[PDB]
Amino acid sequence: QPIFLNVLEAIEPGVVCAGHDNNQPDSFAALLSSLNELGERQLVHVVKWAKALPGFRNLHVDDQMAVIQYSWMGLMVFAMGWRSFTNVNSRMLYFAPDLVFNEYRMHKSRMYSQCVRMRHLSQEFGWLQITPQEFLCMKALLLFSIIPVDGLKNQKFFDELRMNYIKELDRIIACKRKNPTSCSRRFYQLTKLLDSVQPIARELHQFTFDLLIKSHMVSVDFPEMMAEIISVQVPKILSGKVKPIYFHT
Ligand SMILES: Cc1c(/N=C2\O[C@@H](C(F)(F)F)[C@@H]3[C@@H](O)CCN23)ccc(C#N)c1Cl
Repeated sequence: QPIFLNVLEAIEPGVVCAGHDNNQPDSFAALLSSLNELGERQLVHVVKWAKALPGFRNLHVDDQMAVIQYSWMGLMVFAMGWRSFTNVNSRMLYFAPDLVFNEYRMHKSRMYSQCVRMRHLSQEFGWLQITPQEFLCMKALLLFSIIPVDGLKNQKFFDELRMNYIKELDRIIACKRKNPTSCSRRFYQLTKLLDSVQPIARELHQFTFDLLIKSHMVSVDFPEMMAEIISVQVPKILSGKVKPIYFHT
C-alpha cells in the first residue's frame, strides 16, 4: 500500500561509473574496454538488486543466478534507455555519467546499428510517457523474461513469480487509469515495449560474443567475470537453448 512499489524504489541502484578516460581521443579499444568494465560493475549491482526483489528467493538457488545472467544484458539495456531519456532527452546514450555516447562514439564503437536501436528504445520512454513507476515494474518483469527452452530446475516457482509481476504491472496501469479499454491500450503498449528489448539484447550478445573471440586481436580487455559469462551463458542464448518469453507474436 503501495508495498510492492515501495520495495522497487528502495532497491533501485544508484549511479554506476565506468571509469572511462574522457581526457583523451576516442579509440575502439578504449571505448569497448570501458563498456566491458561498466558491464561488469552493472552485473554486480544487478545481482544485489535482483536478490532483493519480492519473491526472488522463492526460486531455486541454481535458477537464481541463471535467471540473472540470462537477463543481464536486457536489464542493462532497458535501464540505460531510461537514464538516457531522463538525463539527456534520449539525445545520446547515457551508459554512465563518465561514458556518454554521442554519434561519433556510436560509430567508433563499431556497434552503430545496435546503438541506434537503443536510442530508439530510449525515445519510446518519452513517446509513450512511461512513468517512473511503470519503468520500475517493467524492469523487474524483465528479469523473468528469458529462460532455457527446456525449463529450469524448479520452473513452477518461476512461473508463479512471473505471473505475480505481470499482475503488479496491471495494478500500476489501473491505479489511476479509469475504464478498462484504457488499461488494455496501455498494457498493450508496455508489453510491446518490453518485447522490443529482446531483439536488441540478442544483437548486443552476438556482438559481444564475436568481440570476445577476437579480443586478443583488437586489444579489447574483458574482465575474467565477463569472459566466463559470455563464453558459458551467452552461447546458450545465441544457440537457441535459452530464449526470451515474448508477450506478442
Ligand atoms: C549495452 C551495455 C553494455 N554493453 C556491453 O557490455 C560489454 C559486456 F561484455 F559487458 F557485455 C559488451 C561489449 O563488449 C559490447 C557490448 N556489451 C555495457 C554497459 C551498459 C551499461 N550500463 C550497457 Cl547498457
